[PDB]
Amino acid sequence: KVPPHSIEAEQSVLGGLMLDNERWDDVAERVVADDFYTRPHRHIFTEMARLQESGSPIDLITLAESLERQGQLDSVGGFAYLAELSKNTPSAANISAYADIVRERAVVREMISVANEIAEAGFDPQGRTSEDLLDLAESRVFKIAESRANKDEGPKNIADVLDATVARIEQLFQQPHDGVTGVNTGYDDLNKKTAGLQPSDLIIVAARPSMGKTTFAMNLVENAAMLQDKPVLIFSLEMPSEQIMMRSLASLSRVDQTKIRTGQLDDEDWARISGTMGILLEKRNIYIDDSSGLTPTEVRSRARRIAREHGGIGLIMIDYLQLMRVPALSDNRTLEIAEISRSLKALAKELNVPVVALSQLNRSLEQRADKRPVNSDLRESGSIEQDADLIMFIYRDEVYHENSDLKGIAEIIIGKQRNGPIGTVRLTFNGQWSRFDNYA
Amino acid sequence: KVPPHSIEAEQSVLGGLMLDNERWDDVAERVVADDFYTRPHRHIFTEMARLQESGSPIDLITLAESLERQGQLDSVGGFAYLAELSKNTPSAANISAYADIVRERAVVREMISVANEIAEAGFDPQGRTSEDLLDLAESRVFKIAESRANKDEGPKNIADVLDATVARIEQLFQQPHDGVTGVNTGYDDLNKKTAGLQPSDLIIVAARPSMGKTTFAMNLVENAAMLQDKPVLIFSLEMPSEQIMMRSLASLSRVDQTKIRTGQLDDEDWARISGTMGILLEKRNIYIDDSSGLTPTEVRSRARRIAREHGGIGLIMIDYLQLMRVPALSDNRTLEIAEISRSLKALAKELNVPVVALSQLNRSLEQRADKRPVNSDLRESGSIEQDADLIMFIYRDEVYHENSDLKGIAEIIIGKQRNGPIGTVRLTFNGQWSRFDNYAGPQYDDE
Amino acid sequence: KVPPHSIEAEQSVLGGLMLDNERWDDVAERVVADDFYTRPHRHIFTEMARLQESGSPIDLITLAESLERQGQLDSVGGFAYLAELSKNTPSAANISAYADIVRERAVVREMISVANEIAEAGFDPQGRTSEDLLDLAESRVFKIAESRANKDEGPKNIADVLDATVARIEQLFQQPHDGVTGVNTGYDDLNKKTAGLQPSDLIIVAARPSMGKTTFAMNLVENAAMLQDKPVLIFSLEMPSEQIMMRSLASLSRVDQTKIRTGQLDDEDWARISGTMGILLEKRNIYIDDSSGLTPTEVRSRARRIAREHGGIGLIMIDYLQLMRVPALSDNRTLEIAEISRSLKALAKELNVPVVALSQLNRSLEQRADKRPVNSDLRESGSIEQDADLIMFIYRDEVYHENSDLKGIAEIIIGKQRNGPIGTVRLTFNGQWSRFDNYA
Amino acid sequence: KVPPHSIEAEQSVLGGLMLDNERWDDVAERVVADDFYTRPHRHIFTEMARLQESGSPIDLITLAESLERQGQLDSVGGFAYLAELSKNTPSAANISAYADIVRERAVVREMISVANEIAEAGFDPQGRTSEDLLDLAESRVFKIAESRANKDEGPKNIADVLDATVARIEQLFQQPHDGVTGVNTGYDDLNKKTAGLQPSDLIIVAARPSMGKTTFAMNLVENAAMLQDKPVLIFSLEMPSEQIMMRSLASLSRVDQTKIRTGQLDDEDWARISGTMGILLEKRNIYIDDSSGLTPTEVRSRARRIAREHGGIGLIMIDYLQLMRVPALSDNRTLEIAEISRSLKALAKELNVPVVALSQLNRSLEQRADKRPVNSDLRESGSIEQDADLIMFIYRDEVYHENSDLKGIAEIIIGKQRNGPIGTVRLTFNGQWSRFDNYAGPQYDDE
DNA sequence: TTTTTTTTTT
Ligand SMILES: Nc1ncnc2c1ncn2[C@@H]1O[C@H](COP(=O)(O)OP(=O)(O)NP(=O)(O)O)[C@@H](O)[C@H]1O
Ligand SMILES: Nc1ncnc2c1ncn2[C@@H]1O[C@H](COP(=O)(O)OP(=O)(O)NP(=O)(O)O)[C@@H](O)[C@H]1O
Ligand SMILES: [Mg+2]
Ligand SMILES: [Mg+2]
Repeated sequence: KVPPHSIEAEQSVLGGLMLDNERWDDVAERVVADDFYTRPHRHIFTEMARLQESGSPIDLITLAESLERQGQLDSVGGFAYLAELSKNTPSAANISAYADIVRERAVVREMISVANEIAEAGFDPQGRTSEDLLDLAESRVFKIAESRANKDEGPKNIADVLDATVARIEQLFQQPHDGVTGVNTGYDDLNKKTAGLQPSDLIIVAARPSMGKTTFAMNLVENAAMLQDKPVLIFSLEMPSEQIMMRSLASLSRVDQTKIRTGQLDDEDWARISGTMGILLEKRNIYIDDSSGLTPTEVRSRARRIAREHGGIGLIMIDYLQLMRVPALSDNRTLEIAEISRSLKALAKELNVPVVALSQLNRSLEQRADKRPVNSDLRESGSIEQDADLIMFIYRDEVYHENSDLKGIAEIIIGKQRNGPIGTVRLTFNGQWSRFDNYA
Repeated sequence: KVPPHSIEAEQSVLGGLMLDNERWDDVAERVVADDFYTRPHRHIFTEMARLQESGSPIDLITLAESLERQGQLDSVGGFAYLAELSKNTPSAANISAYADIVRERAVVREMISVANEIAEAGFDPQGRTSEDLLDLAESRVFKIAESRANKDEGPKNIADVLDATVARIEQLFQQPHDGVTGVNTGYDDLNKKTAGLQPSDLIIVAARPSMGKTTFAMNLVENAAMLQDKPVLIFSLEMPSEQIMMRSLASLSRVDQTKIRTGQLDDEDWARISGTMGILLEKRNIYIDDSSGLTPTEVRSRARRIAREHGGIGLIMIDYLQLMRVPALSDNRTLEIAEISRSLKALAKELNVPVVALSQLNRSLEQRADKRPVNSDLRESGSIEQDADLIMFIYRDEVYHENSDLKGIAEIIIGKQRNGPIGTVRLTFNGQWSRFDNYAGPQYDDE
Repeated sequence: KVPPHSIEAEQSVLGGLMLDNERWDDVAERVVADDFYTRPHRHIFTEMARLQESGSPIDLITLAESLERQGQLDSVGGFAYLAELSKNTPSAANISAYADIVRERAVVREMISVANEIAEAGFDPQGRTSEDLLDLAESRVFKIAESRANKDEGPKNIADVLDATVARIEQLFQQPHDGVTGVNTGYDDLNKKTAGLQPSDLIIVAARPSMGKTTFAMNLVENAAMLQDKPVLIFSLEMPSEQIMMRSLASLSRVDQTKIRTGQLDDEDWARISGTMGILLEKRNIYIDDSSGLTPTEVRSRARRIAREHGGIGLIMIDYLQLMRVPALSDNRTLEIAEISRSLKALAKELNVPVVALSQLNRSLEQRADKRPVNSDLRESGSIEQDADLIMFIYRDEVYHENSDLKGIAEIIIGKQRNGPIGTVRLTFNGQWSRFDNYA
Repeated sequence: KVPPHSIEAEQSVLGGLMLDNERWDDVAERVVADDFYTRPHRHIFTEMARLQESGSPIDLITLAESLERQGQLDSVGGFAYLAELSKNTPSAANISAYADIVRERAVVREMISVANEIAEAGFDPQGRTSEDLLDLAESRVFKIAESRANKDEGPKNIADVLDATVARIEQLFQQPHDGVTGVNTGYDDLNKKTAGLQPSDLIIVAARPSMGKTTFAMNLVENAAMLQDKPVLIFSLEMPSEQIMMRSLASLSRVDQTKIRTGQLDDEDWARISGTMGILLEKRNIYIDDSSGLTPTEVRSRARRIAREHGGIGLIMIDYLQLMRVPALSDNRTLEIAEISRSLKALAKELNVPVVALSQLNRSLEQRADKRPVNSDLRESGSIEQDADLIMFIYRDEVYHENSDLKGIAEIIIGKQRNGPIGTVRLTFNGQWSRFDNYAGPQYDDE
């Protein structure tokens, strides 16, 4: 089959570049040398780009001279071909439209070539599984989507930013929320400082092991799921889904987790758990993935799948950042952490969803006399601090000091809040129920 | 070209369904009639599904009669073809694998057809823009992804987790395990907090040298072996198997370890040891691999081999983690510890067996005024605290303080317990027999 | 000529694997894919290994499907060939013997190929010397012998452990060895505790070179040689043959080493040296072969070479164990010393020789406040604290402390001892003649 | 194929034996009749051996008569063939090399025949197991190695090493004659441990920049030149010969080098320098080559040239090895350093002269709290430690620490000494004259 | 070789 191309549009673009050099910027922004169908056209555009990068004006004589210097004058068709191309183009008024048509043709041919590669891989598995071929096809499709999504980037005037800002301000003012700007946390004090879980925010609640960090994250997930209808997504890499469900049942029904774990439960608590399960089946918005060692690309694919199937995602829960595995940057832990944080922040900005990702800390907290967590106390910190916008720290003096009077009191200390002042929220922790409640 | 198909696997599936009707459910869950390459095979599977939904058993005569009544007997090839299909298939033991093969072939053919459609759309835009074709291709790829490893495998859901949780809770309530849901530790106090050795748990018993850490681990192994029939696996990397067995005989027969080490044993203790050996040969559930510096891959291979041979593994014993060596991450000890911990937790989740991994402590324990071991006092903890769920620390103030009143009292402090609160279980240690027993003295409070 | 192969045995093995999957472990232990003569059989066994490692049962249909997915179904002969192979094999009862025959054929073909390579090297020297050709031939034959190895590990049954333990108990109790059990060490305290130089043992003394450790090993060699005529071997990496000989003469003759080195002409020392060398000639088992810069695999090869020469090794003296520095592990010496110790223990079990090494510690022995050889004084601790079966540490406080607390009671502290009580073994040392005596 | 042989070398050997009978001993020691490829050559060598053992001189006529009496004259080719063999050989000066070539050819032919036998045994096991064939191959290769056992050998056995022991005792009886066994260093303490500069020794004196390494090397050169008459050779690659001469004049005349460099010198020090120059012109045993970037081949050629012209070389000075450049191994510095060290060691063994080869250090020394240099601290270490025998390191704590009490005290620490115990030689450094002298202060007992 | 920045531990 003949590949879809428009050689006449390429000739018009090249002739307009020969005539006009001010509209060269539009052509350079729109298309590249690879977008031209014929290889001589690619060479011509490459020579034009090299001349314009040097600051030389784009004319027939200098272009032919440069092609002869590189020996490419004879390969492209000769100087007579260049003169014919210069003659053919009347004007460059619609050269942007011609470049758009050329880019359309190039994208279509790229899609056709990728489809041919997919068909070849299908006919020749070469020992690959179906999942590998599916992942390769999805990767190629996303590569084409990224290649087409390149015209969005561009420096815009302050007027457009002002119009978007005043439109958003009018939208916010016309929509009554009573302090609930983001997803409702279920805690009154948290809904005053943070004013809800804002979308496209990296929520970092890092704490020590056996501090109720997973428990508090689960409580936040439960409160959000009860206070919203948008489906949530849980990635419990470390904790099994069975333990997560047991903790959820203990927290929501206010029943001791020990009796649930042993299974020694009375029929009244059984009925309470049954009612909680009925409420959950009424919601059916929770999807817990217990797989561990997942790259952020897989997490992004799963999030896109759930958002496409279920109409967006209310919340994305991550077990903690120190359990995520990237084969590419597995050599250095800090580089891996930075890449994971960057990918998760890009995903959160992409789908406009608050992502609750926990983390661990460092031993220096125990080294300090005061065991209040700081930014440097975070395990492999820095890029975590930079990429995230809402970082909190769980503090429990009851754990450190047996004589502490803060027993039951958990201090969620906001390590970082870009929009708004940071603080410390006191809550009531029930170890038996594993329930975090508003402290009176 | 020729579409990728496996007619032989389809014939094997059809013959196995004609022979075996109990494995129909796996075939129905895995594949449908559309997964069959040939249209007669689609007809055959459709008729099989129709007969099975009616409750009719799947045999040759009833299927032939049903195809004759619908007139599809000649469409599928005839009764002789069906008889040939029934004859060719030897057994239906691997019919699940054949169904997986058919599903793979159908998925690849679907992918090829979708690629052909996308190429046709590319060559013929039909007025659609690039964005329209891209969205169509994305929709087709998403449909294929929804037709392969979709929620039928259950990657992430709520209702399935609820059903599994309520089934487990009902099973635990009906089971008269009486507190000990996991593998029995042989210690009543330990069976109250930890509720026995739960499967897929990384058990960390950390102690200073000469604290009877390996002694207590072997006591737990002996208690589990006497309280279960599932075979255990011991990796005595640090100590030789001779010393381990001598300590085991001293603990079980309650004979002085020094006398055994000198060999000067009377005939009464000799008869007690012989009876213990007879009990062990009755069990024969203990396999000790005293190879040192083992990679976790070798340990995983040995565990899979033993589980295949002896029908699972009850317990996995590891003799202190810093002896285990990973040549890939031998450059940095913390990376080695993290890799070992991750691989051991993956193995514990894989085979559903409680892994008892011992560990050492830090020198900061001597530096602090209170010598009770904490999580940070672990010898290069790192991911040890994160991956494990049953971290414990042996405390012997008798060793630290000569004037301590806790002589024989060894305090096992639970550093981390994910499910349940933490505490301190005191036990009676007998250094002569090297025996840890339940403390029957005054019940001190876990402060 | 036709290479020696048994295709029928290969067909029987493949058909038995198709019939029986339980005996797959025996075939995997016995042979590999390379042992199959024909390349299609190699591909078939490779596909079988890939299927069984995935957990899939090995049958005809799945194997054919996997070969078709990899495209190797047409290469091996087609599905009909596989069906014929499955049909031909009656049973898998004797598949172990068939696999042994296949392994024998593969080893014989390997030997034939190696002989052809040696003949080619002989015909075309390519500038190599005859010594190079001989070393290459020895290396090739050693590689064949190493490839002719078998299973070395495995979780032992409880019955075997019980038998070994009761044998050890009977050895400790019944046997009236009265101190010495193996080769006599010479030191009375070492005679009691270490029970002599036990064959197939790893005795590593960790101290400073030319600081009493070298003469300690020399006295060990002398005492071993005075009570047996078994050929002992010298592998001193510290001092040459002449200097070691001078040290040995000074130690045995009780003559000041200043007179041994700097010639003080007298007939009393000459008569003592004459008597010493007469006793040495009476023993007639000291074969000098000291060198520098080797690996314990080379030491094992030389042990086999000496066993070919004479047969039986009484003692190997490894002076300056830190002179085998591998540049890859020269910085962190702990792992290198651990690997060397493990290979030396393997060599000791191989030829039944009490392998004794002289590990070098750090300068902190004279610098740290803890003058005794503790983990700070040990070379990055690690392999000096553990691994080695007999890690003796020479606390010679004479060198460490100017006003020594140990003069004639210098402590041979044993960190780990398989047979004998650990502790500080105080021994007398004569600095004048470089002679280590035995303190009561 | 054709077996590898050199008939021409055999003919040269036979002709040289026919001409020269004094070199028969070397031929008998090296080769036998079996090393001759042709059977007539074997017969000829057998007759030659029989005649020489009988005491008969080896000439053409007597050998022809001896072959005629045994009837082997016709078997070897006749008298004309023997006359041709006697005619063809010009001289027997290189008959030892010809015998070595013949022995090499015989060894290769024996190896080929053994390989043929082993391949024949491999193709036809004749009931032998794989272990039997392996042991047979090992025995055959060991027999080939045993054919040259007296040639390829290392340390000797008990009786031979005892004879070497008593011989060395008799030799070291003569050792207390001067104390210095090699070239006198001029330093009493250095002449105790090292016993002077031993010939065929690679002396690596490595230090930090501006540590007096070149200064101390020049002091050693001056001491050797004043204590010997054999000519020395200096390769001042780093510094020009002008600075070298200024340092030499400052050291020998004990005048400040700063005043010499500025030229502001009094007439008394001028007369001292003139007397020193008169002493040097009396000696005239110093030859400096200040060219930089020189290959070891050029250095070896110049050394052989000087040894031929001036009757050997007393000392070879190299101004630090990393300045030496090899165009072939310029891609990798470590390979270049190893090649340079190997070539210099080969040259030192060739001419039997101690070579003064300086070296630089690494920056890991300043990283360490104790700045005492070690063997691994050497710049591009490894092969340097292997090839050299007299490695020393200069330590000056006065440079590192301003409050150090070792001002003027420079410690030469021996890192490697194959023949002798290593130690720390303290010296007194005079920066003004740049003079290294024996440390006359209180001796420090090295802890 | 060089050169940065993170954890852990002694
Ligand atoms: N039945 C119970 N009674 C009392 N306390 C309990 C009970 N069950 C759980 N807990 C407590 O709940 C907390 C669980 O904390 P958790 O969030 O699991 O730690 P974590 O930080 O998430 N683990 P990790 O993220 O891997 O470091 C601990 O403080 C337990 O003591
Ligand atoms: N007139 C002087 N007065 C005092 N000190 C001096 C004088 N002249 C030289 N020095 C010292 O002498 C030393 C010169 O040593 P020198 O041997 O040239 O260094 P180097 O080892 O060759 N450098 P490098 O080759 O990079 O290792 C330095 O410590 C100078 O400070
Ligand atoms: Mg958690
Ligand atoms: Mg210099």
